[PDB]
Amino acid sequence: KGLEDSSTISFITWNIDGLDGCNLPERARGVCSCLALYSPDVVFLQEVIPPYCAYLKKRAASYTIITGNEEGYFTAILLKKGRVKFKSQEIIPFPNTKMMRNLLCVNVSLGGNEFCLMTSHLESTREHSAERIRQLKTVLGKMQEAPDSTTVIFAGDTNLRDQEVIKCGGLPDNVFDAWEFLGKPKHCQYTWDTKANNNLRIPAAYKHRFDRIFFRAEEGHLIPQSLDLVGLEKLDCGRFPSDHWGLLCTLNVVL
Amino acid sequence: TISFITWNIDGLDGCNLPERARGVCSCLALYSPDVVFLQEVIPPYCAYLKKRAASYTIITGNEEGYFTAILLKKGRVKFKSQEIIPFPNTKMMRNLLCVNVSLGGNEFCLMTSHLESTREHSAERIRQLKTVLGKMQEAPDSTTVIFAGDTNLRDQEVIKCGGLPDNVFDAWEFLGKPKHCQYTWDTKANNNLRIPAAYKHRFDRIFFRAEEGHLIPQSLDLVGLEKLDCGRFPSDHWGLLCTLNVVL
DNA sequence: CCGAATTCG
DNA sequence: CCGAATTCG
Ligand SMILES: [Ca+2]
Ligand SMILES: [Ca+2]
Repeated sequence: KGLEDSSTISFITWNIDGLDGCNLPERARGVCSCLALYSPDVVFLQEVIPPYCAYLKKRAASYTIITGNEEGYFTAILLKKGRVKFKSQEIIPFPNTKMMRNLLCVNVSLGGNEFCLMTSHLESTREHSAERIRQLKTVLGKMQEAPDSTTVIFAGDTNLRDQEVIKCGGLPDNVFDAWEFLGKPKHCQYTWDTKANNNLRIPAAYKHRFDRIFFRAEEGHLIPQSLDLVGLEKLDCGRFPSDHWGLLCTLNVVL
Repeated sequence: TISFITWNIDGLDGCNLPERARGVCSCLALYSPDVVFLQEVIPPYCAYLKKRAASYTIITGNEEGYFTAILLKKGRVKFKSQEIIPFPNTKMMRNLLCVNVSLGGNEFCLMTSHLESTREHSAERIRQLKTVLGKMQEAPDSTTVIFAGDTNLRDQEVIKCGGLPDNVFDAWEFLGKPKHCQYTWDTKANNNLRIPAAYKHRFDRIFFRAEEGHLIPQSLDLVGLEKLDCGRFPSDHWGLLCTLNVVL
């Protein structure tokens, strides 16, 4: 990452299924091999557990880890050392979660710009649609509260169905979904796919765009450049790093 | 002056079913209504009614599984025809059962249904309600239309549906929303489902369309409120007894 | 047939 | 962690 790429932020967002203990160390090494290949500035992770933090400190030592909780399972934001200056951590609760979910925010400077970087793992399953929608509103409300000079990026596992974003009232006028921005490309549309991914061993074909990237920037100051899936290679154990595909995204920050 | 009972009699609950069926009819005997709208009837229950209620003409919504029925008191009600309207996307064999009848010079179209069940099937239930309301509008203006049945509705779903049309009224609302007969399915007062919690809903509803003011609800009461010898009620639902006057 | 929880496909 | 069918409190 040299002079030319200095105006770009690159990141990966990925629910890495830390609650599946089977093959977890090898699957962590798989995630870390992906981070080594693309060397993203930032990594947004969901379903991290404490042993997984240890694996990351070993196989992704060039990242500072900021976590959404101390025990159970939680999100984390990883920051590339020497590229990202960490300014503060903020955690916003979801008072009605039944699954210890919350909103993790990290304030940083990168490439000579101020960012508020957000992630969450919104309430899971169709049956908890109401709370998931309430949490999305909390997220979208927080994105709007940041100073107008700050660049806000949310990236996480939203567990959203399309009908739910409408029921939520659609995205506010100044908040954009990166996948939509890039013209809804088919190659990275689905991030959870039980036909293509066998980690859950579900004997049926269902697929969802659970993982999403939202951003709020002053008119034209933040331009998504690319969006691609990662984590599609089977590991030596014959499974994938996670039941989710990860998303690799690059964005330019423009005057 | 006409009377009727509408009641989901829970024919799919096999426990104490003979005693509960006899319990339902003991209740019908007490009030001897002109018309009875039933939901969740099963074939042997239907077979029972043809004997026990042999004094009623019995019209059914199906022959198999579970289904609705409309009983018409011979002498009082003249049966002219039955019509069944399908719900193409039902997953529960639900449909719309109508009968054309007269009492004196007064023509009626009487309708019942058991709308798609459970919170998860709200969207189909709403679609079925639109079909029902649509049908109510088709009758001649001189024909009095009454729907009475188990709608499984939540109030929000009626709103979602667009609300009742200007010329269709809910009898319970018309009577000023009396508290004593508001909830027709109540797990606190009713123990048949053995649900260890308190939920209550107004699932059973009466809708009518008449030329302005021709049909005036007079009373509405719950029935089936007494435990049977087995310590359970005739059904998990209360029945609704309604009396209305035809005013020309 | 409530909401929540559970197996198995 | 899908979703339909089933069981539980
Ligand atoms: Ca998971
Ligand atoms: Ca029933």
